[PDB]
Amino acid sequence: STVPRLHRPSLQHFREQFLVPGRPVILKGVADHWPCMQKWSLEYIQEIAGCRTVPVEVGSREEWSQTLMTVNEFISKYIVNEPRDVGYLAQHQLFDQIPELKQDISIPDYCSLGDGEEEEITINAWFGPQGTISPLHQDPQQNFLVQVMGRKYIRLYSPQESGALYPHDTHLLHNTSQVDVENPDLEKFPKFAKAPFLSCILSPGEILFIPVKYWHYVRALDLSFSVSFWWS
Ligand SMILES: COc1ccc(CNc2cnc(C(=O)O)cc2C(=O)O)cc1
Ligand SMILES: [Mn+2]
Repeated sequence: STVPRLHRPSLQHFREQFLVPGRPVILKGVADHWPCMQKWSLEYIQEIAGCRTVPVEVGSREEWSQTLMTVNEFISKYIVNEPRDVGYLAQHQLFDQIPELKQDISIPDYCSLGDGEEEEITINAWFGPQGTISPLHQDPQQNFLVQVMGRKYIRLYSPQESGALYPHDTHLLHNTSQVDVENPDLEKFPKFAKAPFLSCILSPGEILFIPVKYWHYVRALDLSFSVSFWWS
């Protein structure tokens, strides 16, 4: 079934029906008027950030590596010029690096329902072409994933389903599923087929609440820019 969409729910409604129980929801009417929604084109990003160095993941989390290049180089090589490989400006605190871009976003008011300090909220950029794919994984904090450019297909599995997701057994990867969500090996991972899940296509202006430790899988359907807020 699908992730519910709610227009600007009250803090109490979000707290009681989603945050405390740990249920995903898409928040509408919250980020849809942030300046990033109209301002962030490739041209604007090049103007404000083009000369800055960013980490770039090449390949798939299959070979995989991490390199460094300017935002201009990343756009030229992995977005516009028939890219030879998938490259992803992933999980980077771009707004600490470039404060002028921080003016174009806000911290969702709902974060103030957490027990942590606003100063400790981690804001990550996720800027990449169509076709970037995460592994199915879980994170140790709450998350508001804000979609700015393009759309993402997202699949969500409750932590109650962890047994059917076959986490890696190394300590380093125990938060990551061994399963390819969209083409699972059911001969090796048979419990995966009957694990229930939620899914959605997250579109610009929408915020997906990913509860702490909820398993999530993310595939970009277009040229995409998302901003995640990791909070507690
Ligand atoms: C090289 O390819 C990848 C591909 C995907 C990834 C990780 N994917 C995500 C994880 N987490 C969040 C989140 O907000 O917690 C968002 C995304 C996302 O892609 O939007 C890393 C490298
Ligand atoms: Mn994540």
